[PDB]
Amino acid sequence: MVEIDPFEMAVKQLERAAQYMDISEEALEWLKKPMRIVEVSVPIEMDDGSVKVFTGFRVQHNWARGPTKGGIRWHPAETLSTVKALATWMTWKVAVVDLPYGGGKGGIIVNPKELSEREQERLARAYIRAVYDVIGPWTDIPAPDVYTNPKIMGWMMDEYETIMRRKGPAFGVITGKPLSIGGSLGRGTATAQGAIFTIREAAKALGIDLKGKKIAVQGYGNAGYYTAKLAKEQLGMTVVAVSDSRGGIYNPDGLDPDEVLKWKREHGSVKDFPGATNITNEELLELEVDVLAPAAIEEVITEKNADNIKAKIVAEVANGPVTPEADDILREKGILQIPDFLCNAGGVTVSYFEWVQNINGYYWTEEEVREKLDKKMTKAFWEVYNTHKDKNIHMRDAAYVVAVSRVYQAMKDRGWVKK
Repeated sequence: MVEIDPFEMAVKQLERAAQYMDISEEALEWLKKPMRIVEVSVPIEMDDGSVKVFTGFRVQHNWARGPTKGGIRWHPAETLSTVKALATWMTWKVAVVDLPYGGGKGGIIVNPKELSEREQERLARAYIRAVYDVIGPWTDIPAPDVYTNPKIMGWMMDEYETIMRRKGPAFGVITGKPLSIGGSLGRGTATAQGAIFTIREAAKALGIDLKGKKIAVQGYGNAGYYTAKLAKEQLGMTVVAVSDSRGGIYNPDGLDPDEVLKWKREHGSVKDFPGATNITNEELLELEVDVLAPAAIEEVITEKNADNIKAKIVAEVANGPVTPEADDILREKGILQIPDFLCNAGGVTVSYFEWVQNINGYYWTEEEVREKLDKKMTKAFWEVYNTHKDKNIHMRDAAYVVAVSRVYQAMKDRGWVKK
């Protein structure tokens, strides 16, 4: 009786979102099954002169709004219950920011750290020849995800362009491509710039000036390094705490965000920086910071460290680091938290800006992408925040009300659901 399923906990979050709105019963049973699941066998030729067969999936959840978009995972812990869960999760993310997109995902049961560079080409190309019949520039647009990179997304475009015989906008079949093949600028800081705008706009919602406040970021990856970098160089945050998987430091005067990265490449981690106080990962949470933004791993702020957090804005960069048990603990403290698919919607929004350039054929510049990402994320916050201020419901549950109704209005106008 101990069962934690990924797809079952993806449906229970929808039936929690059915109570706070008026939705017909015949459309509620439509959204609990993806409309097309393709599971194929992917054969490659190894370097030993032998043939293996990997099991590769593809799940398209709902194309009511438009074409579907989702990443490609390469992990040995993949199942069909995991890919169908993130596919239903993807439709609510690409709805709340007002995109013409539906949900999708794909995965191969493989372990990429035991394949050579020649074998990764034969695996990525043979994935396209199996599921070419269910993708395309107007049908399904893959994207990079865990254990993929823009190098591999260049190969899947080349194998698609050979099959298509170049009769169509073949650069739009996959996003997150390299720079000199038809990719977009402003992809490398897409999750960081897109999250920095919502923290800037949430300053106005409480009426707070950010010229000289404090911020802390857990983790120091590429989505972690650029978040604390933009805080000083744009806003004025006295960055007083950073950390990684190894350790954490502190400064009561501030931290230059690029000065730390030069130490971390020479050393192994952020441990023992000169003029710092080596503390643990746990004490970074309970510090006196104005705005906290975790990005390290899921489930970091739990039911015992729930009431220790003293802040004003908790920005969720990583995917849901706040448990539903801790969801209602912070609200009675008076803490404004942003939802998990609203603060890191900068990944899909710039990846939509790559898909717009590839279809038109006219590439933008870096001055143009930062402007239209600013108008999207500011609008997508004030639509969510005005919903929470009216029905007096929590910000996490209010985000589904806008995401479901934007899809259900598209299902009703296409005639799929009469009632």
